[PDB]
Amino acid sequence: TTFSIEHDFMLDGKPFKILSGAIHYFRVHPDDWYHSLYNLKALGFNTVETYVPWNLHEYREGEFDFSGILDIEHFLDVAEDLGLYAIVRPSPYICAEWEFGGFPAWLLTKSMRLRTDDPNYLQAIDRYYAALMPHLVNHQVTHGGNVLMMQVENEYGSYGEDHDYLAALAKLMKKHGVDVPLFTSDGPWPATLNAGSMINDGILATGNFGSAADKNFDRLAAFHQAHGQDWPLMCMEFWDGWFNRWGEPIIRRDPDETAEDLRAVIERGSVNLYMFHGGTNFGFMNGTSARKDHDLPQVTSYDYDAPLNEQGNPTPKYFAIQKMLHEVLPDIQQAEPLVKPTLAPAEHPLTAKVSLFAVLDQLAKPVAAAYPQTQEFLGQYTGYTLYRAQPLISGTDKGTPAKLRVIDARDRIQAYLDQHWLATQYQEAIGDDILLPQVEGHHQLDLLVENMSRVNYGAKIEAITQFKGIRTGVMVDLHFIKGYQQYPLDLNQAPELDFSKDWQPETPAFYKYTFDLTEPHDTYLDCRGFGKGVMLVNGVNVGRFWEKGPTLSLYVPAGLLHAGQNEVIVFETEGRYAESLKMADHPIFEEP
Amino acid sequence: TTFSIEHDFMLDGKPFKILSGAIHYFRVHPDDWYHSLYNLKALGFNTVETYVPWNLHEYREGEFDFSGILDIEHFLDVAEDLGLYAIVRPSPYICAEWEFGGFPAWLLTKSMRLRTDDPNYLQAIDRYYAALMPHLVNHQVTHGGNVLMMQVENEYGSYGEDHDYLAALAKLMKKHGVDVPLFTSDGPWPATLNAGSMINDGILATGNFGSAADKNFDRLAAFHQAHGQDWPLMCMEFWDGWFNRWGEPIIRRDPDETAEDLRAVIERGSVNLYMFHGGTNFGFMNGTSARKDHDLPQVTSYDYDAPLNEQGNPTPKYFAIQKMLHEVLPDIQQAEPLVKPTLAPAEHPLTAKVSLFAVLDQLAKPVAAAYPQTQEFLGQYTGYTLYRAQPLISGTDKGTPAKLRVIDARDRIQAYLDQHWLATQYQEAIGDDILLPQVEGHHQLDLLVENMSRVNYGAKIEAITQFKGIRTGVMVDLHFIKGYQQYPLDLNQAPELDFSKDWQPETPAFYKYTFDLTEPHDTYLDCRGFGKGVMLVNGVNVGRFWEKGPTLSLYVPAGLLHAGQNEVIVFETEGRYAESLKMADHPIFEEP
Repeated sequence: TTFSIEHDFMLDGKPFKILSGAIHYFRVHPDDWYHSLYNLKALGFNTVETYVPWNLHEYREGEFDFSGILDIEHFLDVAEDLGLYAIVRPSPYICAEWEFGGFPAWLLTKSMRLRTDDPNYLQAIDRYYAALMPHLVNHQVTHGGNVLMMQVENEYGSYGEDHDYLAALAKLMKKHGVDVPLFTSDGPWPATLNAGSMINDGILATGNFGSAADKNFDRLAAFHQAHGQDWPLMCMEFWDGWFNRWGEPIIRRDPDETAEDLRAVIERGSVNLYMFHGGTNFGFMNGTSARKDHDLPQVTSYDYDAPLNEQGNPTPKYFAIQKMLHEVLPDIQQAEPLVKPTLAPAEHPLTAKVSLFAVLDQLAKPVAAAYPQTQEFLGQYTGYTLYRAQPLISGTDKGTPAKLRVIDARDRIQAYLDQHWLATQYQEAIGDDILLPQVEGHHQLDLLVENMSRVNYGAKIEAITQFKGIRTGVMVDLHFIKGYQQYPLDLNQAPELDFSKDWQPETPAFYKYTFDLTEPHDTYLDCRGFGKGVMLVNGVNVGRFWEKGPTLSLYVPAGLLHAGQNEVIVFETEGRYAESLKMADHPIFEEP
Repeated sequence: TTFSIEHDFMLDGKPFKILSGAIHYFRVHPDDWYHSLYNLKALGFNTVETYVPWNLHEYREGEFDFSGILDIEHFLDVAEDLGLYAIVRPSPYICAEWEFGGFPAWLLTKSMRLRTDDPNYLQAIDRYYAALMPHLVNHQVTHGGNVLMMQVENEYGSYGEDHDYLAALAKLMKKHGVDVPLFTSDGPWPATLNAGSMINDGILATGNFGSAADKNFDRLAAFHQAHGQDWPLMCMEFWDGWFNRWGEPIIRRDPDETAEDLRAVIERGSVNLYMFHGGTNFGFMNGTSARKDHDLPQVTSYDYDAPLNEQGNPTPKYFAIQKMLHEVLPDIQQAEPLVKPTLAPAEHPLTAKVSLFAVLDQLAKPVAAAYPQTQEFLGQYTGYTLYRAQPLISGTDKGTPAKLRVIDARDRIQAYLDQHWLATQYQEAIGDDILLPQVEGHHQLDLLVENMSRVNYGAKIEAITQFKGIRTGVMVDLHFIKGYQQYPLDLNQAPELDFSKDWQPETPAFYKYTFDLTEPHDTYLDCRGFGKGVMLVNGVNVGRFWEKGPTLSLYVPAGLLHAGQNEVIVFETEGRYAESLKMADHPIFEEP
């Protein structure tokens, strides 16, 4: 296969229209890759597109992983065998409604200005690319594979205008053997395109939008023409749905209107559906939005109201788009989409339960320090961090109870004295006075701090709030306390816990539901009756839950289950839990 | 003279009651030191007390100054010659309602945790003490001088409980030859005393309070006794007035009640009046209070409703205290206090005026950078910093005006495009959208940023907001801009400015009032008719003004004036100025 960019995309010397769909391999169990890709082919599309998440492939510095759900080579193979081409977007920053926009948390511990011409930043990318690009180079069409082109950065005109950065990053990609055509994507209007594109370097600029295709392509064309380029018009992200956030209602886009809006793109050029199949933000990898200085975390589900639902099954939107495509491009071969079944509903009794405080040393090796550090400096890049102190409590000026204040912490703190709950503070409320029990002497202060994920877009990508944990300290009366034990909790140790140890009410705890399955199928965990936390299925954290809503369940793919004895462990922080774990055949929702 | 601490203070073998008054040499023109000290002796007091401000003595790292108003040796000499003893408090942190509580701003550029057992912190103190302590050592009573005692830290129980820090600091003081008795001062209640005192090291703990002397001395005594110490009770700060902040009304404490409250201290032990004579926060050296995350800057005047007013003249409170002391201790010799005159009122016409933008290169050598730094990294530790960029302005998504946002800046920003005012944002408002003119191409963006002073007490001493200037960047539309010229303005160059250059309305500008005086006297500059800024008298910045109030004038001592041709230069940022500078014989006030 040959691929180059002229007036049209030229594939094997012939004008080509790219019909792409976004599937993030890292958001879908590898057992279901074939399924989703097949359904992309069945729609009538010729290409699949995916980001590459730096913060999963190099979760810890120097510890690379390209196995299982991170095996991008196998992903691209399955696509090729189904006769799909591919677009890869291996930017250090991917946005993607994803923890820190894809940046590894350990970058925060370095002296480094992200998304700029910073030598330490570019070097770290160089070292990342040394591990990644061997898994991509030979998948290029130039090496007999199916990868047509690769993106430089991601919507950089929506963050900066450092052109030396873009040029340096492109050079890095080429140095690691990327010889396929390169491109940028941006909002299709002058300010973003001027700042974000590499048009003066002869590199194709594309546009991201979800409507008004004529308006947007007109501006994109105008930009091309102003730089004397004769290029194809491609919507590199056609937002055919939207993401959801905790406490905000679900956003639903009419299937047929979506098709109509997509029609106008296809008439005038190429397109990539964002998303085609969205899948799931497993573990702690959800992203976070920011309005001014206020953060708004995104939910576990990345359904995205996409053509395929979270599970991977076809929606009315899929069929409306399939119908529309056959009207506009009748020669494209189509097929019926595959549909996966769901487990029959069931309820499983509580097997055992144990409090966090009882099993602390199975979860983490404590780091002693005079004063506290954020989790990144403890070598923890996601999840929960417990800070323990033994503060002296003593009489106050006015005789009233001594005030506890947490100074400079994110995102959510729970405070305990002698393992009894005092207060819960979220974001801006952190720093408000917490009245201590009127007691005497030294007492055990516990602060469980949750990282609810780092902002993935906009001004706050490098905000001081991107550091998670306690940054400054904790005050009793008028003084900062000294002497902490810092527990970076690894909840992936949850299956090794000794549940025969004690449980206490109104306390973070683990709850085990052990149960037998005759045959594994896709299913939904009902999270109603639990307060807040995460759930692990056979040792794998499938994501967060919160009574706040609107999502009140967790998708669990069949691949995480097996015939025989299965195990779900719930980590729950509010003290609200269910006597039986219910599994349902549909996703549960509530109005927030 | 001999001095030691037993049940009483022992001076020359005999029980001694310390009657001290706080006079900050650095807040009073050296010509008026004799005056203020004389009035302290005339009150019937035997001792004077002063802080030592690290951030004036070592304003820039390695540049020590002990001359003029910073000549502590001459200060202590004048006191001795008047037959006063002295207490010096040479802590790195002095609080004192003073810029950064006395810490040099360049400490922020170092890797260092303030007021803790940090080796880099202690080292920097060691180096400071190498320069300072030679100016103190020989003034000790042990070397024939008049200094009785010296404080370790300042109200450390109102910040931390790191005892290794206190012990290390005491050791530093002794290493530099401090052999006089040491003490700590704190709020007189267990929590502060437990955290802050050095009682277990045999070092006297004292208490700070402004009322309820029996309640407070009872707690202080109880603390002493609990550690098996038999010690004198001393109020190391008797708050006999209070400080003021911009936008808050003046606080006035009844003269006679003050005397009564002070009586109860003197009956039971020793005392130091805070303040006896408060004087003036010259230049930019005012302090700042914090409530949670919200900063509240203190005013230029440090009148403090003290026995001596800002000028140094005796108030009803002085006389009430003098009377009270003669009742309780009739043998103490007293005298009539000295009273200084004031200039007769006058008005001086505007001589010349010039805009800041016209004289930028006389004020500062610009530092070029791709991205902005806070003033500390530019070598500027107080005052105003102008950031200049040349951002490309171009069409937006919706066609509406492009939004300007300042990301992470403190304390107050003024934005201009092509030297025309756009917006002014204070503290929390910084980051709100500023609508740019609907224009095209590159344009000059100017951001004048004011440091209104770093927090001097409490949780925020090491807050990220203690960095002044632009920390993160400036956004146009969705992108951070690249390319700044950074001007660290030195307003002390104001007399060298070429005023024949152009002036423009609604623009930061300098306004010169040149005028003749037959004989110099103390006076007040009337700041009504000016918006906000500072005033320099014969090249010396006498402090800030603001129409906000309640203080609407600036005290000017006679020592800053001379017979012949004098010069006042106003730097004013809002665009509101007076055609004539009025000088009044009393301080002007307005209701905020």
